[PDB]
Amino acid sequence: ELELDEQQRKRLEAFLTQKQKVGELKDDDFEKISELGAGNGGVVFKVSHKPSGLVMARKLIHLEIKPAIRNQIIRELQVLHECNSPYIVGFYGAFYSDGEISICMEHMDGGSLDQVLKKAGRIPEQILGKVSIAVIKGLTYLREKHKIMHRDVKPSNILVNSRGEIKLCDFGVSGQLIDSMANSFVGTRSYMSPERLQGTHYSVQSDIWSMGLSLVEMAVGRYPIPPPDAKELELMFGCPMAIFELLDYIVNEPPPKLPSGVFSLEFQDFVNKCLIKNPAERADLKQLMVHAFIKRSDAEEVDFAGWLCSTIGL
Ligand SMILES: Nc1ncnc2c1ncn2[C@@H]1O[C@H](COP(=O)(O)OP(=O)(O)O)[C@@H](O)[C@H]1O
Ligand SMILES: O=C(NOC[C@H](O)CO)c1ccc(F)c(F)c1Nc1ccc(I)cc1F
Ligand SMILES: [Ca+2]
Ligand SMILES: [Mg+2]
Ligand code: NA
Repeated sequence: ELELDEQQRKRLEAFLTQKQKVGELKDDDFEKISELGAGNGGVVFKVSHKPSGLVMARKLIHLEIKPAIRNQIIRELQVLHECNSPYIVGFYGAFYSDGEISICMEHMDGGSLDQVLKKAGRIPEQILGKVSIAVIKGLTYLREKHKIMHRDVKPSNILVNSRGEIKLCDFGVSGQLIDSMANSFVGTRSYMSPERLQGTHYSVQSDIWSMGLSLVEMAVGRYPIPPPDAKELELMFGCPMAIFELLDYIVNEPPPKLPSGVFSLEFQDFVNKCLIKNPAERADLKQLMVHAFIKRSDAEEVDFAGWLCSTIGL
């Protein structure tokens, strides 16, 4: 199920061939073109690598650690030259300079689902059908070919492009970048599974929880917890809480659900199986790959690119 079609292998050859030409990356070959976003640990720019004339996204993680330290992150990050899939954001390289690590990657012109959502109000189920397939394959790719678990699925980490492509970024490839960062730097745990917030055991089932959580959010047009009190719904389809108060909700209350009557039963069952609190019972990748919603969604020929440009003005 990880086979590429012809239009995918070609895009993959194209990318590599462009990459082949990029020598060693250095601060001075880059020129800011715009700011794509900021995070609780770094910034991201749409930049032009002058020599090659390549546009990229430059993530600058302004975290400070001795050249001794930062050289291990850069080491495990080199693994990204091995992550070639249609569902994974392309990587150009990583270097240190100015007390900040730079991770340069393929530029996704449609932005993150994060922003697609803000623009669109809510994403139609058939679209989320393709997003679901893409995440499932992205995580199946990373597990099968690199024994990696994503670790941070959320709408801001699923990126799309005018070619109708859906790819994942920000996955836990370097454990050292994880600790060297996930220390004096937090990044929202609001899409973390109950088991990871409880400290307990955690596999790719945790990533499945976050995907399910994200899909409900994208489907309804709002971060789903706590639940939209019935009258909140009539305004929605016709038909506050501090961080710590919320994470506690997740661990102690029943998982979110899609409002009924509005979405198909296959799609409700799909998210319900992702949102199962006990990891042992919640579906896994192999099961989700053959879920009715995924099989129906695949055979569907949805024009993701059309819908996208039409919605964000692309
Ligand atoms: N490869 C990319 N192409 C386009 N935009 C990107 C890319 N990578 C990151 N971004 C943008 O950067 C914003 C913030 O990046 P980030 O620092 O990872 O914080 P979060 O991921 O917590 O938003 C993201 O929401 C996204 O819009
Ligand atoms: O960048 C990461 N998380 O978010 C960072 C902050 O939000 C900055 O604001 C992150 C965490 C662990 C890890 F191992 C990585 F490799 C990371 N970055 C990262 C991963 C894959 C690709 I393709 C490109 C990337 F850039
Ligand atoms: Ca410089
Ligand atoms: Mg991100
Ligand atoms: Na610089």
